[PDB]
Amino acid sequence: MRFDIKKVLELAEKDFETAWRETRALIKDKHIDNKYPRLKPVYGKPHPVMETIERLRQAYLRMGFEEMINPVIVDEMEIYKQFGPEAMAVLDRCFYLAGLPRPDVGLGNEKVEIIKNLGIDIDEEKKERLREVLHLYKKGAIDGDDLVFEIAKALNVSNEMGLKVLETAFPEFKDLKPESTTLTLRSHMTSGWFITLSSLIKKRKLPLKLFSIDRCFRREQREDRSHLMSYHSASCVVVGEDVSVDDGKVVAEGLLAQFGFTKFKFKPDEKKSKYYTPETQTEVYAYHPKLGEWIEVATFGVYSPIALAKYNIDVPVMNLGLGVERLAMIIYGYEDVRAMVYPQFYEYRLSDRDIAGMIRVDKVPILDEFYNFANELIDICIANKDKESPCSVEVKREFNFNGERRVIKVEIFENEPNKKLLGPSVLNEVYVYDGNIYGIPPTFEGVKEQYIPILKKAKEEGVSTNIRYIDGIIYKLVAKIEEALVSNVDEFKFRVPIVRSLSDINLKIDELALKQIMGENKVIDVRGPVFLNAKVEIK
Amino acid sequence: MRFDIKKVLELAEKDFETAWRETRALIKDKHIDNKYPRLKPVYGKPHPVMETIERLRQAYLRMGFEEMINPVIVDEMEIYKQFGPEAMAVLDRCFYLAGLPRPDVGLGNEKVEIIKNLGIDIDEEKKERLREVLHLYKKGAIDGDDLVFEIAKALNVSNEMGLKVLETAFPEFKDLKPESTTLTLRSHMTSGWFITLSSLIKKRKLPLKLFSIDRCFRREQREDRSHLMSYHSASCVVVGEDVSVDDGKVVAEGLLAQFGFTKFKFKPDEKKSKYYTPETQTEVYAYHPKLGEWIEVATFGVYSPIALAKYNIDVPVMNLGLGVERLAMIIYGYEDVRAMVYPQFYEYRLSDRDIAGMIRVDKVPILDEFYNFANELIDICIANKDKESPCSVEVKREFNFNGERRVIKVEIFENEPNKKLLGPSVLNEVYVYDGNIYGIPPTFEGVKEQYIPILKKAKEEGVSTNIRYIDGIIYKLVAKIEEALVSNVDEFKFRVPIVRSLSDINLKIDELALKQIMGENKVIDVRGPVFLNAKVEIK
Amino acid sequence: MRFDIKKVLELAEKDFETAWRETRALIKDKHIDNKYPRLKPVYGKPHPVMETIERLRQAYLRMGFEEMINPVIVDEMEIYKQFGPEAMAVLDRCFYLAGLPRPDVGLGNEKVEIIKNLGIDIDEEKKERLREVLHLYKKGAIDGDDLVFEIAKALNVSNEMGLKVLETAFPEFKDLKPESTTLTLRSHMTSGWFITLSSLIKKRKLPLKLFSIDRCFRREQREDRSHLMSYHSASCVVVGEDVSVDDGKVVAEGLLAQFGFTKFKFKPDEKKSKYYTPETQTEVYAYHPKLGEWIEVATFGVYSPIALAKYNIDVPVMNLGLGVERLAMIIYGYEDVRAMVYPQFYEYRLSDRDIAGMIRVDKVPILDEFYNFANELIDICIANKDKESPCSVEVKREFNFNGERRVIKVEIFENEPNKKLLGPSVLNEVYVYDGNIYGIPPTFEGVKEQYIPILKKAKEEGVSTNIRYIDGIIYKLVAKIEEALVSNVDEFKFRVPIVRSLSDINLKIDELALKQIMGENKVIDVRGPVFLNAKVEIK
Amino acid sequence: LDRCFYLAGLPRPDVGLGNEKVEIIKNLGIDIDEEKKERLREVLHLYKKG
Repeated sequence: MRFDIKKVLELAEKDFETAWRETRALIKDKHIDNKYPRLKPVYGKPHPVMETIERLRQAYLRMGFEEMINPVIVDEMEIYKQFGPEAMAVLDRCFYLAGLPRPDVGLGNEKVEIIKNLGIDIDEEKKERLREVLHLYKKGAIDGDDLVFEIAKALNVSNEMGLKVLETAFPEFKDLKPESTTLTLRSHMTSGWFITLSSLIKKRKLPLKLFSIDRCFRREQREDRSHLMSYHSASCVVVGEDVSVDDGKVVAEGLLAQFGFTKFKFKPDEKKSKYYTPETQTEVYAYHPKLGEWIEVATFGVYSPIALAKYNIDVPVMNLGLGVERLAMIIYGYEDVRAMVYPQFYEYRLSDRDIAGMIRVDKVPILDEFYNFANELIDICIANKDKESPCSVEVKREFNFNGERRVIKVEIFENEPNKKLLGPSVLNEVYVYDGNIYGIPPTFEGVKEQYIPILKKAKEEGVSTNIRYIDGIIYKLVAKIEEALVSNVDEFKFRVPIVRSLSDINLKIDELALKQIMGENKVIDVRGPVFLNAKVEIK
Repeated sequence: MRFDIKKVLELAEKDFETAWRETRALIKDKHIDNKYPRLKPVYGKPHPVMETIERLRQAYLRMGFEEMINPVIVDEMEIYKQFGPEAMAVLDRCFYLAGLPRPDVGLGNEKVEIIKNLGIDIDEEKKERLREVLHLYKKGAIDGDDLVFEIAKALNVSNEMGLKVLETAFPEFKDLKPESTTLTLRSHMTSGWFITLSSLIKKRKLPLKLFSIDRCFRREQREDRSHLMSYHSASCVVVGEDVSVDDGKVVAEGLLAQFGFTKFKFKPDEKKSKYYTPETQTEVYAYHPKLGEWIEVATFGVYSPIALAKYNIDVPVMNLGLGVERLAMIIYGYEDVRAMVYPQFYEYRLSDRDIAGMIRVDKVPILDEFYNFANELIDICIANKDKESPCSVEVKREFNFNGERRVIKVEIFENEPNKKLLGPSVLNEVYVYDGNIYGIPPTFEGVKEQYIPILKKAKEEGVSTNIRYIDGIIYKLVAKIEEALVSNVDEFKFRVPIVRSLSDINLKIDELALKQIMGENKVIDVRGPVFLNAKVEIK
Repeated sequence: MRFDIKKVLELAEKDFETAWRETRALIKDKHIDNKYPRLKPVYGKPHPVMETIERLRQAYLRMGFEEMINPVIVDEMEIYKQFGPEAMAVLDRCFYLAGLPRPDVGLGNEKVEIIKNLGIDIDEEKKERLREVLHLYKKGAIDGDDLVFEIAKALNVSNEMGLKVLETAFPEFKDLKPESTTLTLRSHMTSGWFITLSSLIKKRKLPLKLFSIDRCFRREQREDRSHLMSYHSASCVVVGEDVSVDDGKVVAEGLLAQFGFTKFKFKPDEKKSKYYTPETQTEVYAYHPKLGEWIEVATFGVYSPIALAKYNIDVPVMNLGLGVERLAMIIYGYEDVRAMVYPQFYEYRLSDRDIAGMIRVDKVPILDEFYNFANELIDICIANKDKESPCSVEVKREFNFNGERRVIKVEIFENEPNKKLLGPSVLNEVYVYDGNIYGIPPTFEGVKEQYIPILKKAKEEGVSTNIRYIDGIIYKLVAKIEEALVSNVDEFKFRVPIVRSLSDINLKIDELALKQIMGENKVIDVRGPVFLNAKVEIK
Repeated sequence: LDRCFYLAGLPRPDVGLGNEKVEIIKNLGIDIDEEKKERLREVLHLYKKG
């Protein structure tokens, strides 16, 4: 509710009497179901791999490298030019594209077979003998959707015609085998660089520096413990009339150096790929000041004149590759690659900070009036101690319901002795630590008072739910009062909980978390012989 | 050359005599070959598509969307669950992966055929009958490179063994056909979203907002005038217990709204994909205040409960897709998609600003001393006018060469009348406009003096090369003087150019640009009867 | 040098004989002065504070906050409205702007004083009695530069007039005191937020979320050990008809949570600023998993209705501030703030990786021919061992100099016994570790062979310079040969070094690093009794 | 400098500590409210001393 200017402003000017210290209201806490930790924040969360890409992509740009986009699909021949007599071995790890072919059932072999199948279906076929209408096959194939044959302005027909030409027919169509092609995916911007280079050297002026961080597919065939089938390669190439492996080392440094890496070094690669001038293919191991043993993040080399020759390139080229997902794991400290590339496909651990915001309140008054009464009734209960009952706390509010219904006397006390006016606690914060749910009053004992570093604010780990016992307890009470004014009840005082958990004192829990609490042997120590039946009549 | 502090500082303090106005030197112009436009700047250039991705990726994050990475390769069955009886039509545009299979030549059919091929080669085979050694095939296939069999510490062998098992053998290996699989690529994060969703709804707490801008492959089979085979889809999904098409419209707005788009609107899609609840698939046409007719940038819908059911999802999902390359063209105003995705694969037009930096100087003194003499000799020539010759400008410098060689008298004048002391110009800037090369003195004529808006600084388009006639001309002269002190020449005065172009006055041109100038009917109007033989002896 | 296509391509096709393995050349290592570590990479380096700003600025945007720019300079009165009776204490830390005032020397007091100073100078004053010309003072003050009075088309005058009206005059002008004003800088976007709010609440529709990370000036008067005079405040404000301190806690979380912070918590601020509703000003301490004890990164509160009233704001406001430089230090692990805000103003430590690239080669052949000879001559020296001399390695190359000058017999050997043909090393890499310069051959000894983890590639820390002894040594020799063909020398064999450092074997060092090596007690252990006088005649 | 702002802060009006030789027995309490405790002149000498 918005407040008035002068209404409050007057408390100032010249008539300033406890103005500031007052007016604290005008801004009430929006219920308890939205008071945080129950109230969480929202913000776009960038994926670790994609972010790492947007960082490298930026890493190069700051080195002056020109961003490119190499062809993703290359022809089997293009790899022969680069690798050569070796390609016949590398292709072992390359996927080949394929599509809807031709089973060669006719149009050539159809000389002694065609008078067999003349309608292998059992439904309706409007119109008559109008053989063929959509000759849109190999003549400008204009298709891709359904709604093949229909109807418009007429009657008794509807939008439907020929939506059944399979199932109980076409035996050799479900097992149809799309014939392969000479078009294959790739691996490393290299198989693309040449192409992107061949027809670029004579169009631009050297020296030339280029980079392209895109996808690639390294055929591994099912690998849940050794990368996947498609990774991101942060490659680049340096076209220079005078370049060597050194131009590669420097790049690898200037690149890693932008992530806080100071220790890496290089070591000759045994693979000695034949598309690389001999003795240049050097691996680039990296070890960032933290976990992740010296792991290979990159690998670069020089394009052998022979290979560059086949592409009509009259100048040496240096190429450095860097596995994005590789460096990715090092950055965010990830072990299982899969668990990173696809964050949500397994884990989902809920941190203590989350649990707190998942320990909601069971029942509460659904009437702003009563709700307010609760809070008010709660601050009241904060009084006295033991006395084996009774007291003098009965006379209470008398607000209306639907018509004159009021006079709701609520008496509060603790009949059972040694439990104060309400108990030796009723002020337990109910914190959350190491996945466990505790909650203890700011007092002291001696036995389990070792959980100091645990829970409790100040300099003691653990997140609070900002909910004391009495809170849920009273809300439970006031809730009932409400549930009664509609059920026609005159008296109260109830009981139901028994040694179990934090039930009672209200506070329920979302499925998740509760699925973890028990799924990981977490304890929920609260303990509360509340009861506080406390007689409350409505007359 | 670095200067001295006090040396210059003294000219101040209390003895301040034209100090500032002087000391202009100490900072000489680094030659003429590096004086700009010849001196161009370098900076990383981000690709239009990738940048657009880094913008959208950021567009979502600012809307609170969570970044993900959906599986790129899905099984043929996963599409059946989403599409269903329709998938048998959409698969028409989906590539299937494949690799090194088994021709079924033996290990099953090998019962009456094996005593035929026992060595189809004609070279060397070290050692003896040691049939098989690397049984690393179907038993933990540890391969991928060459260097198969080698040698280490010994003599007479070298690193080479068995690098020939084809060519003149294996007839059915080059035509080998990698058998297909049940693994196919995809199209739209959708075919991935379900998967990424199915096993995520019960791990997280709703509502749920996710996005992933990654690659996809829409089988089109050779399309140079209709997208390619792999595009980028900026998709997203909103998991909410209460969502509808509206949640899609809003996204499309909040998304496009971050690019300056205010006009878009939506229209129902006729395709009515069956993996979308009926009457939800609405296209999202966009028209940014500029070129590019109202073009479809997005398209969203709602996942039909049936489809979501097959994936064990108990809640509606809204999915909005946006073609990155699509919006890409609208942003950078591109027509041909290909010409954008792969910038350098055709065009490379050189803007006037480039030409200027490509109009270099033909010949120049290779001796700092002479070079300096040129510049000095150039400012000198700036004198007098006509006189049908002669004058009194002979006595000149006398610097050393390799030993006492000096006394180089250089006389300057214009023998032919009506050509001033050098000419009615010799101060032509040589500008570049509309791809043409002009250059005219700051004087006036009357005929072609219409090219005012063209060339010339101030408020008249066109880029200058900052090179006057005399410049190249004198450099040409001084150059010769130099070329002579080594050739043993005593006199000079030469001639060679004739009505052609800007030859003479030096200034040559790089292959490119010159390939355009003529390749696009550009004119090179300079015209210069220089000659200035000007006698110059060295004794 | 560019190579030919077919020239190399022919080695393939069908005539493939050691093609790949060959052609290794065509790409020579560009000298040794540019072979890395001597060859370092370059890339724009973002300042830690500014980057942190570009991260927070992005942190908010991802939370939906609207970016603003609050006024930097506010009037003394604006702070009174916010703070009130307290402002009279806070202003103690606020700078006040000031400019060229009026000493009140006349125009009011000029009644009995004006006939005193009528020209307190001793130079020239062109023209005559033309009292005043530029009445551009308080009447549209159009000034700001010099070139006050000048001259154009004429003779005997030059661009200069009245450039002297001080020094030997105006006694009370150098000590001139610019009078203060009611305009002061600020501290925290707060003093700006109100203003930015007051005239914004009725223009926009609530709720309202805003943020602005800009500068602020907290008067501390010289603080080299307690922040400076101007810091960056990453503040924000949430205008909501229903907001409380909680809306602040959540922000602080959603903000820090985007830096990897999971531990922070809040604690009530004792300061209890009166411009904040009582009991809301809560500090926000943060402890990132690393160094930097629990340090206060933020602090937020609620604007007291009274203060908001004075600005005509009819609704509570939540404000959270965050010291950028504060979080900055935590991120990049900085102790001294100054050492961060102004990176280069003290330190500049050169990491080992740098030293390597600063250990250049003393002297080298300045003739491509000789240079090449060196490298060739170097691989040659790699032969034999001890023999107390001599051998059979004299006959050598015979290339031309300036004319027939050739036949340069270079004999190589080690006269002194127990030093092999050259020495028991001459292959020392010369590494760099812990700021020290070592370098040892890949052999072994037993005494100091404890520096294994030190230097040496593989899995042993330390950066190499990729320079062996012989390298510098031979370059030194070949260098001489060259220096001789011009000095007219016939024989050689020299000596000059003695127990000192790595001198000899060439290799010098840049001033810096060498300033550190000794400035921090670093050792340079090489030790080399080279000598290798090796007789070399030129006839 | 004609276009440059100069910083400034709480100065000293030079009312005493130097000119206080014939003026100090004038203002000994220019207020009309409460002042707890008694004659305990000064307690927070936190001015020019840290």
